[PDB]
Amino acid sequence: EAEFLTVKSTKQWTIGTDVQGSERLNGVSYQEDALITYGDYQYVTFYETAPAGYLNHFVKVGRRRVSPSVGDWEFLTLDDYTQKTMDGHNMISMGISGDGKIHLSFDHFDVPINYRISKNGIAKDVPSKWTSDLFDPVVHELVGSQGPYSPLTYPRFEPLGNGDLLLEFRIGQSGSGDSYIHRYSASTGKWQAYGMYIQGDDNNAYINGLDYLDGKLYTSWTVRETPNADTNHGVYFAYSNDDGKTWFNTNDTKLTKPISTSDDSTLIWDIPQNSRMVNQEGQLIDTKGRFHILMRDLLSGEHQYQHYLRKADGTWTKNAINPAGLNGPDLYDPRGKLAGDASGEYLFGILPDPVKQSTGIYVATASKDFKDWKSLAEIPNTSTEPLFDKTRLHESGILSVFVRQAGGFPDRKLQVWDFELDLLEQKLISEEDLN
Ligand SMILES: C[C@@H]1O[C@@H](O[C@H]2[C@H](O)[C@@H](O)[C@H](O)O[C@@H]2C(=O)O)[C@H](O)[C@H](O)[C@H]1O
Ligand SMILES: *[C@@H]1O[C@H](CO)[C@@H](O)[C@H](O)[C@H]1NC(C)=O
Repeated sequence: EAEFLTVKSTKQWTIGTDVQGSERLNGVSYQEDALITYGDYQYVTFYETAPAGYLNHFVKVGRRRVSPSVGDWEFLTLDDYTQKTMDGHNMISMGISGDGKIHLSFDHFDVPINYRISKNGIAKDVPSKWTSDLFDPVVHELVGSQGPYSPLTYPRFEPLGNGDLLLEFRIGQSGSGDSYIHRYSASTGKWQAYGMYIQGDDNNAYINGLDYLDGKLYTSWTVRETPNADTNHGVYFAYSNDDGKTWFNTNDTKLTKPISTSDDSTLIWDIPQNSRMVNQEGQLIDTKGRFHILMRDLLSGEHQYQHYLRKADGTWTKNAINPAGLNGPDLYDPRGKLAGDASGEYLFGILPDPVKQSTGIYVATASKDFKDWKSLAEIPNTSTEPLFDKTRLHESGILSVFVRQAGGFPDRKLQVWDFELDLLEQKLISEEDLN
């Protein structure tokens, strides 16, 4: 008896034409999140150019039934708010709370918060007409909470276990910024300020994501000294037992309410500046409470993706991810993600190849200490930082990935790729070959 995680089927949809420009303006590493399943429906958000004709860029939201059968994508366009900042840093983050309300935050680079929410719980009480008037107008504050809401970059949403939704983001800028958390009550529709949880000391933290399991909130970050990406140093870790009010390091030592970038009690690996480690890559809490970080560095003597593992007993390991035919990325190459199956035995590396203009779905196993990376699938013709649907992977065993293609405008499309997983038990029965 042995078990193998397998891809039963592979399908794709082209959900739009990518926006014109030199910069990547869809499918970017720090989007949290872009593709979300809530009950029977999958939701996606991305920027599209206005159909008439080229100046205006709008937030677009798709939904499709994914249960109990997969239906067609349909779209609404939020054509009341044109995007002021179409540079590298302004991508959409989307979240869905336990009252079925859909939250959007977008169009940020050191500007005041941009936020909007559905009038109603449209993911719980599902409307049949999918139109832009489902969403309230854009606001620059969080009702019931307090700023500072400026200068804001990188809205990240994290659904908690009780229907509530965290919103996290940087205030200040590159090489001088603080990180704040706000909590939405699904129960009241009010935000409360959890305040500054990381204080920059003439630098800023860049978090890899927010992960939640059994009452515990996990995060990991590097520290950036200046606006130049070469000036990232350190891989840090902390977790909260009260959804981001109170924080503890890997040794379970409680921390000062604002964590300082200067305090190395949170440091879990020494990575100096100019190690070619990029900010805002990937992390994961697997369903067995093991914590993962995806970064990269050239420290081994080669540029390679690095897997940091925090084994449940507080002990850390670092192991390069070098499966056959994966080109190791440099500082400015597309950033990847880690996903986990419901069982918690199978770890997926969703790793864009820096040369091949494709994204690899690699799998490793807890049994073999996550050192057994196998190529399981490949998304071809991508120039993207892959983003996936953690809810749909957990509750349907389907790995659903938002990608931006490689190539020029207008050939370059936005797509969703669905890899139907099949965990196979193998019985090998010895049988008679005798006369
Ligand atoms: C590596 C780079 O980091 C973030 O963008 C930075 C960027 O380094 C630079 O223009 C300046 O530092 O502004 C940005 C900032 O204030 O954060 C983003 O993660 C980019 O996608 C990434 O390329
Ligand atoms: C605290 O954590 C670091 C790893 O982050 C480790 O090197 C050190 O041994 C730990 N110290 C204590 C007192 O547990």
